[PDB]
This record gives sequence, structure tokens and C-alpha cells, in this order.
Amino acid sequence: MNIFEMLRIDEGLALAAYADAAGYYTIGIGHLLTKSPSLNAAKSELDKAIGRNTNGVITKDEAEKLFNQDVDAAVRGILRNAKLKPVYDSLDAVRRAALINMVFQMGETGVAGFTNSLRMLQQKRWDEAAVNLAKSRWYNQTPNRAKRVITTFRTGTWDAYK
Ligand SMILES: [Cl-]
Ligand SMILES: [Cl-]
Repeated sequence: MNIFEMLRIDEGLALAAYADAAGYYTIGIGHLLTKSPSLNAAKSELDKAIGRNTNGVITKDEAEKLFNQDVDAAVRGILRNAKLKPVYDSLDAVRRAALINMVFQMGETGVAGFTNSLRMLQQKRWDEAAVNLAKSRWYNQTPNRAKRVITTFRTGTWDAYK
């Protein structure tokens, strides 16, 4: 297994836009239409990313293209961050996928907010990080996903996804 299959399991696939638990418009495989509060700004944004004047619905191909774009953006956002990069550099391949998964869901700035947890990961304090990440707004709003991602950081295995 790799990061793309792990995220496909966590993001799912939808060909028309939908609102998440916080009300953010998403489409495809976890693709955020926009950060803006404005709803009108969301469709405009999508069309620019899709590269066509959409009518609301996209194709599986456009979704997978967006997915490739977004997984790449997540990884780069980690490396461009002073708080995330060092953590990433210290982790094994499986756990790096877990970190990317979080950034893909919450964005670089949002993940950089897990100060104590990040530092425990960098120190290889698996169980400590696991208990602390479970005590968060992220876990409360998306507990099934948080649990799987946390199980991954805890064990260093893909068991929560197979
Ligand atoms: Cl879905
Ligand atoms: Cl969930």
C-alpha cells in the first residue's frame, strides 16, 4: 500500500460537490474547492482548476488529476514548512504517509498546529503521540479517520487500512 491508496480510502470519491462537517465545499477525492467563505468563489475556483466551465459535475479523470495535484501539493507544503519538514525527515515511510494524510485533510498551517504531537513523532514517541492526537477537534469531527491515521502512527503498519 502507498499514500494514494490510503487517501482514497479516507477521502472516498464523489463526482459532484458536497459540504463537509465544517461546511467546506469538496469534490472528487478530498479536493477542497476553496478556502474562501464565499460560495460564489467556490465554483469559479473549481472551473479554473478543472480547466473547463463545469456545470457542477466532474469526471473520474478530472478527479484523479486533482488528486495527483493535491497529494503533490501536500508533500511540498510539508517540506516548505519549518515545523513539519524536520518531523517528516525523521519518520519511516509508513508514518510519512500518515503525516501527508493529515496535511492533505487539514492543510499545512492546520497540521503545524499540533505542536506537542509533532514533536513526539519526531522523537519517535509513538504511543504518546497517539494518545494526544486522539484528544483533538480533528478526532472529534472525524473520529474514524483520526483513529485509522493514529493507528498508523502508533504501529508503523498499514493494518488500519487493510
Ligand atoms: Cl465520499
Ligand atoms: Cl470520520
